[PDB]
Amino acid sequence: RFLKVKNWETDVVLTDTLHLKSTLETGCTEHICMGSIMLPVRTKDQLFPLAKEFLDQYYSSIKRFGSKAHMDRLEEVNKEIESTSTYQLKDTELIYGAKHAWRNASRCVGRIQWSKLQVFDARDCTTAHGMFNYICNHVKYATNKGNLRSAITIFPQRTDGKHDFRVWNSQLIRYAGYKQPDGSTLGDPANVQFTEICIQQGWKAPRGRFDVLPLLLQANGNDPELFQIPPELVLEVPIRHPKFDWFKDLGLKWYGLPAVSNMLLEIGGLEFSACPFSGWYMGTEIGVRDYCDNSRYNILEEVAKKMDLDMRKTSSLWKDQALVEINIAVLYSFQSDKVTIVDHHSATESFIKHMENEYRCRGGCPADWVWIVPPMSGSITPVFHQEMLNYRLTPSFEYQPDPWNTHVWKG
Amino acid sequence: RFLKVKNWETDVVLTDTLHLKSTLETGCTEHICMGSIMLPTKDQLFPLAKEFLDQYYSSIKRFGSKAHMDRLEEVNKEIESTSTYQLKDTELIYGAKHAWRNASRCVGRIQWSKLQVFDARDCTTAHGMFNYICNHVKYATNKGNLRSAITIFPQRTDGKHDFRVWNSQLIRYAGYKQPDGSTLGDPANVQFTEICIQQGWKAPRGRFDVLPLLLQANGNDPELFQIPPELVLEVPIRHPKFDWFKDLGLKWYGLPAVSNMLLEIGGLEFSACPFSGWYMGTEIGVRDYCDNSRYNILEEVAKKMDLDMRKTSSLWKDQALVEINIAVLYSFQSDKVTIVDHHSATESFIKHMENEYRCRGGCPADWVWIVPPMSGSITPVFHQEMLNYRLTPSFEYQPDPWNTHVW
Ligand code: HEM
Ligand code: HEM
Ligand SMILES: Cc1cc(N)nc(CCc2cccc([C@H](N)Cc3cc(C)cc(N)n3)c2)c1
Ligand SMILES: Cc1cc(N)nc(CCc2cccc([C@H](N)Cc3cc(C)cc(N)n3)c2)c1
Ligand SMILES: C[C@H](O)[C@H](O)[C@H]1CNc2nc(N)[nH]c(=O)c2N1
Ligand SMILES: C[C@H](O)[C@H](O)[C@H]1CNc2nc(N)[nH]c(=O)c2N1
Ligand SMILES: [Zn+2]
Repeated sequence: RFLKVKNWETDVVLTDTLHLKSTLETGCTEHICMGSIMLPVRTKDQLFPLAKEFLDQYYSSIKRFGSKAHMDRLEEVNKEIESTSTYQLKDTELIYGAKHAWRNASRCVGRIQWSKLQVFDARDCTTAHGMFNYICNHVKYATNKGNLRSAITIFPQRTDGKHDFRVWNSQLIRYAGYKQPDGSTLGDPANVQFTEICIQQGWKAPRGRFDVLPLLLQANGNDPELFQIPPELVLEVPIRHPKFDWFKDLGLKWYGLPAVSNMLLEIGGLEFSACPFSGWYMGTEIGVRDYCDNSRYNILEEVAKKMDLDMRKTSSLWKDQALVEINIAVLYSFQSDKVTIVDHHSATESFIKHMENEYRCRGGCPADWVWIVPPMSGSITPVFHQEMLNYRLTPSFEYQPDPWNTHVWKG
Repeated sequence: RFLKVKNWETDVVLTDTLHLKSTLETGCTEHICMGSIMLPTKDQLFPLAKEFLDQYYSSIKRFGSKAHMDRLEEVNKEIESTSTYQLKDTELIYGAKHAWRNASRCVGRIQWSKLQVFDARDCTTAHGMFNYICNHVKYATNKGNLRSAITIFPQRTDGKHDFRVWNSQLIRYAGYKQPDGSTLGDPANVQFTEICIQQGWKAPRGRFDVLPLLLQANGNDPELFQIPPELVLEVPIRHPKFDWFKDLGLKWYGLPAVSNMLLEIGGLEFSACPFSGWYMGTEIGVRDYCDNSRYNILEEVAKKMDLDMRKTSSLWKDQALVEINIAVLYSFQSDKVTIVDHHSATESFIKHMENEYRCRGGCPADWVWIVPPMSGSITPVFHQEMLNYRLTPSFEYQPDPWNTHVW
């Protein structure tokens, strides 16, 4: 079967066949659409088909489908599963797998970049100290003094679910949040709970507005351990505005390296529960969400006060006006310090070209519109006008519950 | 089967049960989500009638009463005999209000119960349609103090005698392709404009020419009427700070009025049912003015503001956008024509959502449409999970009549 998507700005129509390869379910039914819901040990039995499907894909991609090398590899994985109940990926399969999980990530607007990903194989890691070293090298490599490079570090896969490698941090770099006795929050309100866990595990909190959190790392199912990232490895950008000289005095800064550390990478039925990956920021992630969400740094009022906007009615659009100025400031600062960043116009334009390419060469591009459309100026970006089909391909990145809810403590 | 929706800003979780009464299909499956696709007999009719009358009699706290059973009986009688049936006035009003209540793409539904319904089921000609529509326009406009209204023409019979308003909205500007290669007026209305000229309209050939109505009665060929100019309330657009803004020569109309949709009540189909409320500012300032395929004015405004248009990263587009939207709101407010900003509208809808969860067990909502086309995440709807499903009575999209009509 074929499915069509139309761009309502250009009348360009694309034909999707790739959705035929989708197996995993979406949360939607014929009677209900869950497209805006945020979250909508395997047996040998279920493992071999998953391994086979993956290796078929891998072998097709290298133009060796059906070859003796293909067949030997299938047989070899089959026997490995048969007798050890799991199997190990070759380096080449691991790289391909991690690239494809990104390629298949339907909420990611940055996917034009998917084939340039530096993959760090950390499958020989055995301890939390070992994980700390690997993550430091990843940060330094990815950061590259401002010329950011995409990378992923992949720790040992799940075995019995009792020996998981996990990075407890949600992102490798994030600022502490501290709930005050008066109910106010100092620092980032999104990280309060994790900040409390770190303190409890023994971290000495400086208690300021922009304290980089320590890493909390679990190797092989053991209790997690605390490590501080060397400050010299944490690139930060002080935020200032090209025309507004009072902007610097708000005291804002942000880190350059966006790096997700809480997701699960699935490749051929294998589960990599610690797989931190990084790219570079789109400006709106910081300037719209991190700075302006009511439940985050929430700076809109203070910014619009200083711009002396009329704040007595929402209809003066004071929030919208202050929002644009903040986002100009974030982009200006990163640019001035030579730290890679992309604006939402450029990123969405690139994504449309990427999506069109994928439709030609691949037969589709699963995309989640809710997430792809930027959180400001939606309809003056080309993605707003683009119909998209969302479905689930493997390899994939998956959400997993926070480990403090599930961890069995050794004490 | 009992589903939760969470607000990620506030942590409020609501439980939706109303979705189980959902009837029609979404386009989505367990394998593929189509949330962002714009368009995803006697035997059939009695179940639809029963379903509706059951909910009607339930709403007036008379479920299972003799009068309930008596009506079900009467409608049953009427369908078997005549192959259709007629709604009571009370049923028609209820159904109309509920079609709006069930419109999952509508941010303004806190208002749903204040809808003036004009019963035009006695209309027989296109001249009559015209009279009805002017009266609707004048009632709804109310000298700038807008009131929600719908006018409901006769229901589908055998489908060869449909009433249709050919216009997509009651009030729209003409579009003309030019020798120049460009487009004069609203590019969204070129085709319909051509049909008007084709049908006889003498186009003024200006940038903001109010289109005439093309009305079809009883499946006849459609006829042309100009809405009395004095009933079409328009607003000149000025900015409170940029004195040059008015020099762009921009105006928009005060009355948003959808005329191309099909109202379905108790299985009956009302193919001409124009309805109106009042604008949310972004519809005009973001979409009408700034869509590339619309009036597309961003460049001209940014130039007058002397912004650095050299690089996208200066956010010149975003800056000019906010300004255009400030000007729309200000102009409507200055001339006292009802308008709502996206902050106030979305705040109202969140309150409406909580009322509907508390009082009905849910509220079908389409997040892709509800979230405003600018400043998404600074409105509360951005952080609200929504379930989208189809309830009847409903408004449904229908194909442009010129594709269906045999002359
Ligand atoms: C290279 C520059 C990149 C840019 C500009 C970019 C852009 C984005 C943005 C804006 C989001 C939404 C983030 C949010 O709203 O919180 C996102 C989500 C995501 N991207 Fe990227 N991306 C990049 C690289 C990567 C890389 C390297 C990977 C992994 C290999 C990746 C996989 C994802 C995934 C899995 C999500 C969904 C995250 C979630 O559900 O929390 N992206 N991307
Ligand atoms: C009272 C003020 C009202 C406001 C502020 C309002 C708000 C809106 C907005 C902003 C949209 C999106 C339209 C677009 O993006 O093009 C919309 C869609 C819609 N509203 Fe309303 N609404 C109002 C009244 C009404 C009334 C009176 C009805 C019916 C009686 C109605 C039914 C609809 C329907 C069916 C849609 C979807 C239209 C489509 O698919 O093209 N609304 N509403
Ligand atoms: C590689 C990369 C590049 C780039 N430009 N940006 C990023 C930032 C990604 C990110 C950061 C913080 C929080 C979230 C998301 N908010 C985290 C989240 C939370 C929940 C509940 C569900 C879910 N699926 N996700 C996602 C990463
Ligand atoms: C009552 C009311 C109040 C209000 N504030 N706004 C409105 C705007 C109505 C409207 C106007 C232009 C275009 C469309 C819609 N974009 C027209 C349309 C096109 C297609 C292809 C599908 C589809 N479902 N709809 C809908 C109405
Ligand atoms: C409820 C809703 O799905 C939620 O607020 C989503 C909307 N779109 C998003 N889009 C992106 N890129 N990131 C997000 O975190 C969200 N949050
Ligand atoms: C393709 C996508 O569904 C389309 O651009 C939608 C997005 N959201 C919208 N939202 C509203 N309110 N109105 C629209 O016309 C659209 N268009
Ligand atoms: Zn869906």
